[PDB]
Amino acid sequence: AEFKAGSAKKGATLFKTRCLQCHTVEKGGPHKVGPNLHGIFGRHSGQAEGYSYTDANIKKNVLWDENNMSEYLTNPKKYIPGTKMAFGGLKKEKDRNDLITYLKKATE
Ligand code: HEC
Repeated sequence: AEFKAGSAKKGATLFKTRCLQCHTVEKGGPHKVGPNLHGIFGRHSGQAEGYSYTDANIKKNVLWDENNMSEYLTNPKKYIPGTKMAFGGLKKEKDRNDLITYLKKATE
């Protein structure tokens, strides 16, 4: 199914274990391997200030919402062929819902 609100509490733990190694969520957080995700929802892909993306990520030009984020996070490389995000995906729909619920709030 499409996105449905889950548990931000569980999503934060998922973020810590699966994402935090490469990403920050806070405005002005440290620079990492992946782009700062502050403000990601409602922004097009490839637009974080001062980050060097693949051409693939820029050219996809997806306007990130909670539904296409769930599709992307299922399998990043299938959604954006050639992306340099070294992440196979979140297989479980419940995990995607929980993570995205946390991410939507934490990146405000
Ligand atoms: C490093 C080992 C990473 C892990 C673990 C995760 N991400 Fe990532 N992400 C990473 C890179 C290097 C990039 C840039 C990709 C490119 O081709 O240029 C990304 C990109 C994203 C994006 C897109 C951001 C945009 O502005 O378009 C998102 C939304 C994203 N990453 C989210 C994300 C989440 C939620 C993770 C855990 C589940 C995660 N990433 C892991 C590097 C790495």
